[PDB]
Amino acid sequence: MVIATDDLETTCPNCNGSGREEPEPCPKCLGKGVILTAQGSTLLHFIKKHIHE
Amino acid sequence: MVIATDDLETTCPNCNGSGREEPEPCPKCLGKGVILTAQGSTLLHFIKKHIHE
Amino acid sequence: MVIATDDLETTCPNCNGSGREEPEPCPKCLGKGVILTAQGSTLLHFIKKHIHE
Amino acid sequence: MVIATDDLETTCPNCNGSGREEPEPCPKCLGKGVILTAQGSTLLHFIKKHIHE
Amino acid sequence: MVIATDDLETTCPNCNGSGREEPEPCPKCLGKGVILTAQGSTLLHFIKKHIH
Amino acid sequence: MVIATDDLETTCPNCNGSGREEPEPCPKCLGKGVILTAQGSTLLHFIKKHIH
Amino acid sequence: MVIATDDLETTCPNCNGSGREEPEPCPKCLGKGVILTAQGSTLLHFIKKHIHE
Amino acid sequence: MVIATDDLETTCPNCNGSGREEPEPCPKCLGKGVILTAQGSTLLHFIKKHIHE
Amino acid sequence: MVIATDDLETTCPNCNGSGREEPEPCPKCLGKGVILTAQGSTLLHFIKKHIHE
Amino acid sequence: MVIATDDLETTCPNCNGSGREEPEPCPKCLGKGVILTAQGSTLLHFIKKHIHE
Amino acid sequence: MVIATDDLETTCPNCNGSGREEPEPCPKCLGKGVILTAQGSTLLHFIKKHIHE
Amino acid sequence: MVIATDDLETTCPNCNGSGREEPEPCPKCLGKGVILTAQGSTLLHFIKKHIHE
Ligand SMILES: [Mg+2]
Ligand SMILES: [Mg+2]
Ligand SMILES: [Mg+2]
Ligand SMILES: [Mg+2]
Ligand SMILES: [Zn+2]
Ligand SMILES: [Zn+2]
Ligand SMILES: [Zn+2]
Ligand SMILES: [Zn+2]
Ligand SMILES: [Zn+2]
Ligand SMILES: [Zn+2]
Ligand SMILES: [Zn+2]
Ligand SMILES: [Zn+2]
Ligand SMILES: [Zn+2]
Ligand SMILES: [Zn+2]
Ligand SMILES: [Zn+2]
Ligand SMILES: [Zn+2]
Repeated sequence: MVIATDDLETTCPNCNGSGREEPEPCPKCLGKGVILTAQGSTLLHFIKKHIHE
Repeated sequence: MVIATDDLETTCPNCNGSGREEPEPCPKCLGKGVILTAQGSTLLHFIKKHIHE
Repeated sequence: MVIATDDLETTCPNCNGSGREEPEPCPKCLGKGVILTAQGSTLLHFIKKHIHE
Repeated sequence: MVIATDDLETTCPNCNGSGREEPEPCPKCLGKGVILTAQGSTLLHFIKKHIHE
Repeated sequence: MVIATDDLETTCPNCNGSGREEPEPCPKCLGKGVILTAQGSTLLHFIKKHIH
Repeated sequence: MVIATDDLETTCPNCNGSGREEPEPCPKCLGKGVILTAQGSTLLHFIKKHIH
Repeated sequence: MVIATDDLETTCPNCNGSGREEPEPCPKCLGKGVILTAQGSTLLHFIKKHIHE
Repeated sequence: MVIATDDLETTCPNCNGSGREEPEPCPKCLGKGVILTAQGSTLLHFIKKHIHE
Repeated sequence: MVIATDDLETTCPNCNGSGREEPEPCPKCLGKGVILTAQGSTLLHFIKKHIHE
Repeated sequence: MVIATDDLETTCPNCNGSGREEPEPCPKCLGKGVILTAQGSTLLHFIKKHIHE
Repeated sequence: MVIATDDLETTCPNCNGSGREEPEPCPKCLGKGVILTAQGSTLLHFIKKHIHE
Repeated sequence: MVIATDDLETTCPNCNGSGREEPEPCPKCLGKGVILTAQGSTLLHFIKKHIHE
């Protein structure tokens, strides 16, 4: 596909994808275990802005 | 355009697009008359995950 | 219980519950690992229609 | 099924399902063409109460 | 004011404002005790339509 | 009614109300077939801002 | 009706309906005043899961 | 226009519209720089009450 | 408790907590009967900013 | 980048990006200062439809 | 930190943290596997109350 | 106050607060110009989990 999951987000380098920084959620990915790429950021920012929610 | 509607969703095979399994909504598409493609699924999963809402 | 979880949803036969079709989310269940039954669809459609979000 | 759509909602008596009272939407069903039954009201009230959203 | 509360909603005729039909919520107002006026309905429909 | 639906929104001139630009939704009204008036925009902006 | 309010929830034993624990809200029902039954939990879990919102 | 923006909200007295109270947001307007009029408060209450969300 | 309810909100000075200014909602607390403290404003602004809704 | 921001939206021709038609929000972009392209419209319509918001 | 996850929630005493009471979700934690502390209940109630959503 | 804005979020080191990486939004702060501290991440994760909407 033109836009795959790996084109949108990548494994968070702080927690290595666990989403944790025990005993708290990893602050770099907020527990998701992934961070956004530029393309993922661009799409997410557009959506949030026009739907707000 | 790079991503058209037909790249995101296609006619549901169970209701042939009516979104209905009278007198109830079609269980496969939840009343939408369409089902997602792999590309549509990938994009929707990404958005819901990061916006949560 | 008049309506149990298995009256509302059932394991997705394609990913067998993992919600995955590596490296993407499973297109059938949108990564949830389950598909709706007719009863689950009737209730969810009603709720969404009258609440919306 | 245990709970069918007709157990949850019925045709709005003020517009007969058109959802309209020209040139405005029908005030009794808010344009949906349907009103709730006692069962529908009971379930929806419970869901909105515990999710609000 | 131009549009006051009573211009938007009015006491539910079924429960008289209790929002109840013991031991269940009133089916006509969904437990709110009030129903929409034509003006209230017009405004609410517009908002939901464009905000969802 | 102080504010009617026609005071809030009007027919989208691009799709002439269809909401479509087959095989895609009309980019101007997002498939609604209507666009906002000044009054509708004033109210919607207010609500969105304070509720989100 | 097949599913009545009392089938979904019952009065809270920590606050007995009040929902308060002056000066704070009751933690057991989060100021709701009631606690879900198994059937209420099952339905609410299902709805939240599929609507997220 | 029967209802203009100034009929719904007015510049906040405390922050004079900046929406700030360094280094924090202004507590009277919640950082918005405006406060509601009676009419705005009336409409917003009605909307939140019927849409909640 | 490091942060109690009275640390986040206080009774409204205009309606004395009733949340009413018959026949309308109190324009200062939007019918809540309370107003935010600085701490409450800072927390609410942060949450709404990163979730939005 | 397969889809850039300029591929999704463009400066509003009425307010030239200010989002204002003083003293009111611009009616063409609802104060956002931008309007959707066909591609942005296609994507937003899809998202709202399958999430609703 | 001032307010740690442990200060906000604790392991559900009923399901011992799995969030399950097979084949259903645990009715005490609603499938979350944790319950709220007094501090957690206070913050959550404040946020729900003022975001209404 | 016990928890100040800077206890919750800090300037994004990628865009230094602009929230931009022209001609796109900054991928590290998603255009907000700030990133979360450990405490902010802990609070947000909590609210989202127990409200997620
Ligand atoms: Mg919902
Ligand atoms: Mg809303
Ligand atoms: Mg929220
Ligand atoms: Mg959304
Ligand atoms: Zn991480
Ligand atoms: Zn179908
Ligand atoms: Zn699957
Ligand atoms: Zn009707
Ligand atoms: Zn009633
Ligand atoms: Zn159009
Ligand atoms: Zn209680
Ligand atoms: Zn202010
Ligand atoms: Zn007040
Ligand atoms: Zn404009
Ligand atoms: Zn449990
Ligand atoms: Zn940045």
